[PDB]
Amino acid sequence: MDVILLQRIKNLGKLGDKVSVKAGYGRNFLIPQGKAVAATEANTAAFEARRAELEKQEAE
RNA sequence: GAUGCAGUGUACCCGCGGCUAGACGGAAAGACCCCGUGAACCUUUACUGCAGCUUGACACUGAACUUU
Repeated sequence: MDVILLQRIKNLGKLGDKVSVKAGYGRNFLIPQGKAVAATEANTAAFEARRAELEKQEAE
C-alpha cells in the first residue's frame, strides 16, 4: 500500500512522508495500530491541511 | 423310429379292478453347444476419465539483523 506515516519508523521514514510498503505490513501492523494512514487523496488532504501541526507537536 | 400312408393279419358293442411298454406322454420359448457388432458382475502391467494422496508457482503473507 501507499501510506502516510504518523510517526518515526526506522527504515521507512518519519512524520508525514509517503512511502510504499507491502500490503500485509500496512494492513496488519501499521494502520490498525495508528502508526500510518492509507494515502488516499482525502486522507492526505485531511492530514496536511489541518492536523499536521499537532502531529509534529508530539515529539515523543 | 407311423393308430391315421401301402400291403397284409387279426378283431361282435360297453364297463370295472390293476399295470406302465408307446402316444418321440405332462411340466418349464434348453441351463449343455453355437450365434447377436445382447446384458450383468469380477480381474489386471487392456484403453480412457475421476476421487483420494503428493510436488512446485501465485494469493492469504509481515518485520529486523547475517552469509555466499
